[PDB]
Amino acid sequence: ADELVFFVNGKKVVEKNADPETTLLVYLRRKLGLCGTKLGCGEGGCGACTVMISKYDRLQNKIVHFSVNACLAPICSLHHVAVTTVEGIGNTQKLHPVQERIARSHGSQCGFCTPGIVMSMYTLLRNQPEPTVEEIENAFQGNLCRCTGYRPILQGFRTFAKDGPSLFNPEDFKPLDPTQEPIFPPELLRLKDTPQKKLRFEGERVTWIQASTMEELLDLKAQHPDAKLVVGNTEIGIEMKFKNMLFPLIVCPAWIPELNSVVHGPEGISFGASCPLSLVESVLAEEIAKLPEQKTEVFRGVMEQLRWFAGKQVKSVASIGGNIITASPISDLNPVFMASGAKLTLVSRGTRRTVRMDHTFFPGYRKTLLRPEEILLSIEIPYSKEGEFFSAFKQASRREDDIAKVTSGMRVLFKPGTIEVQELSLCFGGMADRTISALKTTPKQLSKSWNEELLQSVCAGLAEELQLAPDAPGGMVEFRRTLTLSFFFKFYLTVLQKLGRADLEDMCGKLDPTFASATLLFQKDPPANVQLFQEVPKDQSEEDMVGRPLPHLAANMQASGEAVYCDDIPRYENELSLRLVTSTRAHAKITSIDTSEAKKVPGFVCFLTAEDVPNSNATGLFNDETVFAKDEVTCVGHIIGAVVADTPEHAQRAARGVKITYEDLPAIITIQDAINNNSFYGSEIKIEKGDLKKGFSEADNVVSGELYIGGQEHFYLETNCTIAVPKGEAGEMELFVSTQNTMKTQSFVAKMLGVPDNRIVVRVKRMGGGFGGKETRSTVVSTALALAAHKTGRPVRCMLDRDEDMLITGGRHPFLAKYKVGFMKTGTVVALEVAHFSNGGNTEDLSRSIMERALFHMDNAYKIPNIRGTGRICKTNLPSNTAFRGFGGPQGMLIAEYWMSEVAITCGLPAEEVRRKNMYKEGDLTHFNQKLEGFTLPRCWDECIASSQYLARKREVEKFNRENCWKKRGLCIIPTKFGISFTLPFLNQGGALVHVYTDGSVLLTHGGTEMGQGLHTKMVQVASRALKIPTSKIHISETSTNTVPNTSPTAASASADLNGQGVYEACQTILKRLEPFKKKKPTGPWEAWVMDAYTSAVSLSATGFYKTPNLGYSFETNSGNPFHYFSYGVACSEVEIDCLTGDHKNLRTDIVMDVGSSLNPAIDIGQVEGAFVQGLGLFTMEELHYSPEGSLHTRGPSTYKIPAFGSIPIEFRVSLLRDCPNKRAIYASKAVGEPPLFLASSIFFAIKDAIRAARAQHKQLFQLDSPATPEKIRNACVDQFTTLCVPENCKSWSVRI
Amino acid sequence: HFYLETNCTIAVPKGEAGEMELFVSTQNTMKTQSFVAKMLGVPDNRIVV
Amino acid sequence: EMGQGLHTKMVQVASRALKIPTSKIHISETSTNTVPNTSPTAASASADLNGQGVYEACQTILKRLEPFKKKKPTGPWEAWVMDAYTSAVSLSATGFYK
Amino acid sequence: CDDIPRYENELSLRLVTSTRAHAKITSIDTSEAKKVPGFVCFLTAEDVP
Ligand SMILES: Cc1cc2nc3c(=O)[nH]c(=O)nc-3n(C[C@H](O)[C@H](O)[C@H](O)COP(=O)(O)OP(=O)(O)OC[C@H]3O[C@@H](n4cnc5c(N)ncnc54)[C@H](O)[C@@H]3O)c2cc1C
Ligand SMILES: NC(=O)C1=CN([C@@H]2O[C@H](COP(=O)(O)OP(=O)(O)OC[C@H]3O[C@@H](n4cnc5c(N)ncnc54)[C@H](O)[C@@H]3O)[C@@H](O)[C@H]2O)C=CC1
Ligand SMILES: O=c1[nH]c(=O)c2[nH]c(=O)[nH]c2[nH]1
Ligand code: FES
Ligand code: FES
Repeated sequence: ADELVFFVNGKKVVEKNADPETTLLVYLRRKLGLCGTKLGCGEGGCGACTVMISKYDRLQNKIVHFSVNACLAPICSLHHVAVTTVEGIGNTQKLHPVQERIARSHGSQCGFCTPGIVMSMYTLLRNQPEPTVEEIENAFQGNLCRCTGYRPILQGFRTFAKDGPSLFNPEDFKPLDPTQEPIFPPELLRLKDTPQKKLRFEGERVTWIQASTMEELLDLKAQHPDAKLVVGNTEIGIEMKFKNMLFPLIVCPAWIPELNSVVHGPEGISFGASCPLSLVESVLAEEIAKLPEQKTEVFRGVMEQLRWFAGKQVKSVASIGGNIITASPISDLNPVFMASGAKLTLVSRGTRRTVRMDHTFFPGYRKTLLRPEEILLSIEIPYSKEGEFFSAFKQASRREDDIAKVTSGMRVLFKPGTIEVQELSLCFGGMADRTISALKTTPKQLSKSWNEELLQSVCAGLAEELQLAPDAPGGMVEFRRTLTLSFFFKFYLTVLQKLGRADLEDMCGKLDPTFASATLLFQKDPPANVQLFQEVPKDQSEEDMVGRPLPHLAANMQASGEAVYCDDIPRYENELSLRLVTSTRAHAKITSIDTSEAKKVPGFVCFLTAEDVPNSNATGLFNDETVFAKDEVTCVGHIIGAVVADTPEHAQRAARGVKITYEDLPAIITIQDAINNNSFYGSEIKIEKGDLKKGFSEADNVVSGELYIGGQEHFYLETNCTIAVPKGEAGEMELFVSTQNTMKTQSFVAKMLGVPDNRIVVRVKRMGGGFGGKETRSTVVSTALALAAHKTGRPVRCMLDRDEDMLITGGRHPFLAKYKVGFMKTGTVVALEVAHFSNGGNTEDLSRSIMERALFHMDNAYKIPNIRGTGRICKTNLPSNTAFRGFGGPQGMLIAEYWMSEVAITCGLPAEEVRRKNMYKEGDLTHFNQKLEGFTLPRCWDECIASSQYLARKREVEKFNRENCWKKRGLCIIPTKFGISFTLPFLNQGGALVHVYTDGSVLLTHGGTEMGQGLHTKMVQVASRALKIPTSKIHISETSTNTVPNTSPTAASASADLNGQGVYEACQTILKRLEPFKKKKPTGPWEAWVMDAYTSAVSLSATGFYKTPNLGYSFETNSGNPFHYFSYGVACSEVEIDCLTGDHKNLRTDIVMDVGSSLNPAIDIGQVEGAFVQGLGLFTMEELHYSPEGSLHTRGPSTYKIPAFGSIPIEFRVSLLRDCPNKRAIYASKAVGEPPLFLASSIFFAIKDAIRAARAQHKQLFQLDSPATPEKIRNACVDQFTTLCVPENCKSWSVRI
Repeated sequence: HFYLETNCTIAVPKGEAGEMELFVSTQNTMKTQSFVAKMLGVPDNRIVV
Repeated sequence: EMGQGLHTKMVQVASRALKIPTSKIHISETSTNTVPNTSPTAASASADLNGQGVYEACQTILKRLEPFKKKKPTGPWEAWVMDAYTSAVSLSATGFYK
Repeated sequence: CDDIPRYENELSLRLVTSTRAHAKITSIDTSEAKKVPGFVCFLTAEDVP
């Protein structure tokens, strides 16, 4: 047959024309309208698309439940399963416990990741109603969250665990009743008796055969060896979606019993090639628990790799055979199968052979020695023998769900009773274009004794045998080489210990006890968290919620998937899809465009270019950007045009058929390129104070250096999205947009169209994150789509794929700084000169303002009497960089702390004392001559240093480092000062509009947009206090240019300050109008006053407005206040580094933050944690790599590694400063969004302390650029291994920009 | 009356907090709003006409 | 608007009140979330009532612009408006009449 | 109003009215209505929230 039949949320689906290219995600959202399931990445990384599958498993004879990525599941793989989405477990009328707990525990901010995390937890509970803490954490290896900093999610869900004034009350959570879960569809149980018949599905381009038997599979593969096997689709889906490969015939063998069986033999365990890795895991775990240790060495090796192998969603469907045959050079399994000589059975029609994985199995890149007509039946994973030891190793950029830089299986067999080597196998991924054996090094060690000579022989052989070209794919050549030796070292030591336990301690020797920690398998203590904040006054009304931890108003709907983001809006029946076509050259003339292939794609409508722009092609904040490229392209990612088609699928296909011919022009890529070409945005910016010459002459010491700071991709979980709806009259258009800047969106659309602003309406209900990346760069999508709507007269929609968004929309500015600091032997700083350079990319955008804010924070917390900072913004052929939470502040302040770190080391004084004695005091002027009033930073410092027990912990750190040779701890406490207000004075304004309807209910709006920061929640708290009515009577629906005009972007942490005042004033106007009615009826309720005013013909509508007073700095006179007030905070962080791998644990972080009298401590603590964790990514994990020709390599979660659940400080404590009202902002609060981010530098400087200790163990003022990744950490821990592994020019994989 | 355009409503539910947007051929947005809100049992502030 | 040219009349009124051409003023629609608690369009009264409403909202805008008008009594409307915006003066107002 | 494009998921409503000046409703039978292709539901007083 050819009907596809499955269930969704208990409802039967019969699809008569299933296309094999249709994913479950697309089917849920577009065909069934169920938009709770989200698109976050399309490549298995983020988990936003997580759903549960149930089926009757014929082989285990029971109903099973597992999670999958809907983004990678072909619907054609889902015949006779039952899908459950977020909508299927609960809704706001009756929330599932999982939904209730994540909402009420403040575990949903932007809400875009909530459904997927809900579904991971839900599936766990369906499998294990009493999970451990460890199991809960493991449920989310495949889920990403950019907003929360993960703590609240884990803390909320800990309430489910067997072994599990406050922010939430677990006692109020309703209990779990598993009898109340959805029935397994009865029809599927009845169908379980029918034999499986082969199925055929035919799409636009692809034919899918679901084979029921081995005979049908082999027959098919003999007659069409081109038939592409698909099991889990976790490779093939990526190949199709991102590498534009098309396999017009697919066969899915997943149903076939012989590919799914598990057989225990005398030599080991045989897994059918279609067995999911989840089943390999459960089977090997059981065998490891019950068999003798001596037999399970290889099994534990496999398990060690599978620990850091994707998450539950991927492992549920990813087959063991799929990994083997894909034959990526960085397969984590193939090195272990090669090292252990695992036995593979291959079959075709009439043939059957058995082979041992060795070097010949992989004859070339992504090749195996299978014949075209052959399939893998099974792999036998062997028992270990007496005297046989195994280790597996993986080092990536992040532990969880990452691509290995190096990965390895290592096996030794000893001649019985001896420590003499009978066999030795060292196999590696990530060191060549295939999985390799060290076949030249290991023969030489046969018959040697396991000793220091063997260790040194093997390392010198590995350094010689495993060479890498300077240009090797993946770069990090020094690190990779170093890892092969370091992994061998760990294996060497581990084998010593294993010989020890075999009673051969006398022959091989004891392990030095300071070496023991080198061999430990990665392990974390359980998490411990503290949140401290201040109770409101006893006397405060229970209806006054200002200062209370009210949950985000949309949390319940975000948990239920009912909250609507832009792409969740139903399409109009006549709606069209747009796809951008972007430059593949950093700098070139466009010589011609051929759309001839695009025109052949079904549903193609048109290709828009600069010629189609009705009015002006000049856009961007400083009017230096094209809407569409005209004559030349100036970055890889520069938008040339836009395809319009019926569907996103046809628009993608048509975009690929737009062929562009270029002639290259000289490209300026790097900051150095830009300096050498005098390529900058405007003139040098400068702040200077005192006498630099005096100060340097007086200094006991002077230290000079440089620091490089890598950029950052926002990774808002919802990408850029616009719907433009033309109204057919008078140029009128309405746009629905994920943007922080409705005003600029409106302006830019209207100028492009040549219509007045009054014709264009921009609406924002909410964003799934913004973080600065939607302050301006959203408009490059909005303008394109508006033009399409204008041209066609039809609604048009575009949501960017993650790869497109990451390429086009730019990021945080990389900075290069050159510093010189003069200081006394006491640690007192007397002179500082810093030259800052940023890489701005190919339009100005906000670059100059970002550099201003960097210069405004080059002091961080420190009084420096003689100081000069300069900044220059580099104009380059890269995507334009823009706002990112911190807006230059973090870069400026890292530089400050970096030279400060060197001051302390040069003086030989404790860093905390050196920072404290340089700290400003109350009443001091900054370098830009602004007075520091209400300076809470010393209180934050004293509180943090005491509550974190910093001094006592320093003693423990020193002790650890004296007792461990190959792991080291570091500990650092860092302060911050962050100036609050836009650097551009007039942007410090906001407005609101309030209506009171005659039922007494209140509809409020203001200029701010909700992006997960709880702005609407705060404005409702504010309005409720101001009007003295419950929050329940006040509602905010959305943000719109036609309710509040001329709004500033939701930016600069200031939006609660600005909109809070506007809201307060609007409310005051309403109260003044109600006064006479309140006087006449002082008891009678709100509703009576309102009705009385109405029937007395009194207006119940008012605007409100605020501007921040007394702002305006001059660079010429170094006078006037840029800022209204400053935020203050301190963080102390502890780390443990692995000196052999570069990995590290974030052991503990303690934060004390001044948020004034918090409007909402639940939201504010969430902003502290979320900002802190983004900073943790900036400084330690997140790295963008570009080709030498300026092409971004890093375009998705596979390569771009944001913090994972497992990344956060194990012990994570946050205190909001008590008794610190800030009376110049709304209800004495302070802004919170950006200031905490820089406090993650505490982790950077803790790492730097740990490296210093490692360097003393095995050059003072060593370099540590940001981010301090495993590469940078490992390379800086110089030792006997790095020595053996250490060319211009010489082009390499990537260039530092 | 024989208005050439007869009575006509489109109601668009937003799936959040009872919110609903109505496009109506009416002289009386206020009573439209009131009457819809009372029938559904939601506040006036959820209903836009 | 039901064919009686109410929006036409309100644009004419606003243009006089503000002293700018009708071309610079637009009305898109009527909505309960821009003006609440409205009487029906009835009793022949709607241009009388809304015209006063419109006139008052326009007077509020004028009062807010007058310092910028005094400092450039010739400079065009567009310069007064942009000056007010960059001086962080509100360019939104309600109006009402009974 | 009716010139506005329909959403891809938009439904259509038709009122059912009395054919009597003054009467008790003794029963309502929707069996024939349920057979019409595309039928979703029949709303009555009991459906009012
Ligand atoms: C988010 C994510 C994380 C990942 N993490 C890791 C990781 O840490 N380490 C790692 O090594 N990999 C990783 N992978 C890669 C991937 O998950 C695995 O390689 C997976 O095992 C592929 O199996 P599949 O059933 O999904 O393969 P499919 O994509 O269906 O097929 C893959 C290839 O194998 C072929 N094939 C499948 N079965 C057979 C058979 N029986 N005979 C012959 N050919 C066959 C297909 O024709 C195809 O070429 C990751 C992938 C994703 C999406
Ligand atoms: N998406 C995810 O999150 C994860 C995916 N995987 C695997 O990662 C793969 C990534 O695929 P691709 O990006 O196409 O990369 P790939 O399969 O080409 O492997 C890239 C790596 O191979 C090595 N390599 C390739 N050529 C080399 C040479 N000439 N010299 C030295 N080393 C060389 C380098 O280690 C390089 O970084 C996926 O197909 C999947 O199998 C594994 C872990 C996580
Ligand atoms: O001074 C600022 N101006 C901005 O426009 C902005 N944007 C942002 O994210 N932070 C800041 N800071
Ligand atoms: S959208 Fe499927 S994992 Fe990200
Ligand atoms: S709340 Fe998790 S990505 Fe936003």
